[PDB]
Amino acid sequence: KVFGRCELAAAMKRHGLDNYRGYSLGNWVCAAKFESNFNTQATNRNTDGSTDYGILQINSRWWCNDGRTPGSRNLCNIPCSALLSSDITASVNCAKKIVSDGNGMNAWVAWRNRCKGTDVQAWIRGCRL
Ligand SMILES: CC(=O)N[C@@H]1[C@@H](O)[C@H](O[C@@H]2O[C@H](CO)[C@@H](O[C@@H]3O[C@H](CO)[C@@H](O[C@@H]4O[C@H](CO)[C@@H](O[C@@H]5O[C@H](CO)[C@@H](O[C@@H]6O[C@H](CO)[C@@H](O)[C@H](O)[C@H]6NC(C)=O)[C@H](O)[C@H]5NC(C)=O)[C@H](O)[C@H]4NC(C)=O)[C@H](O)[C@H]3NC(C)=O)[C@H](O)[C@H]2NC(C)=O)[C@@H](CO)O[C@H]1O
Repeated sequence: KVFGRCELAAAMKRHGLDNYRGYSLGNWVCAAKFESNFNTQATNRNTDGSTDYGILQINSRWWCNDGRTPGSRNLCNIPCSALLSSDITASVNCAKKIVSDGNGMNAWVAWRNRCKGTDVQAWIRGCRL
């Protein structure tokens, strides 16, 4: 699908992320346009041999099952492609605690540079919510 700016953010406030776990709902949406550029069909492999999945862009090495990653933990315990589909109602459940493991957004990398030290808060700006 192609989520336009105001149409790919309101879902967080539909999935339990608004002001969820010390991160304001606003502290998230910026990175989305720095992660897949509002798409769940943008995915890559990694130099590390790690593959990625979805707009979420998770790697199969540590988080989910694609099977080409042996010795991967898979604590999420669900098929990676379960995210890439246009529908995402369930897909947040893993991203939901990926921080809960205590490392924060530090698992995500772009958000420490493209949105961090900047005003992300100016990204969620203007959409009625
Ligand atoms: C296109 C776009 O927008 N983004 C681009 C992206 O697509 C490109 O590719 C990157 O792909 C990678 C995978 O190939 C994607 O995933 C991220 O990969 C990075 C790699 O650097 C991951 O970083 C490390 O991730 C591991 C796994 O979670 C981290 O380990 C956890 O850390 C916790 C705490 O921090 C640890 O816990 C405990 O620590 C205490 C300390 O006191 C200690 O007592 C314990 O012993 C210790 N636990 C043990 C026993 O280990 C624990 O080690 C572990 N827990 C877990 C596994 O949950 C590791 O710490 C991370 N590095 C640091 C340092 O924090 C990152 O986790 C991973 N994220 C995802 C989504 O899974 C990535 O999406 C993607 N890009 C990124 C990352 O932005 C890149 C090309 O390079 O370009 C992007 O732009």
